[PDB]
Amino acid sequence: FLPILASLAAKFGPKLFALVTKKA
Repeated sequence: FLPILASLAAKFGPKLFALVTKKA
């Protein structure tokens, strides 16, 4: 749900993005 802020989170949340993908 809330699909807008997922695009924002993918730029302003690299902290989450590295941890979920685990390849940073």
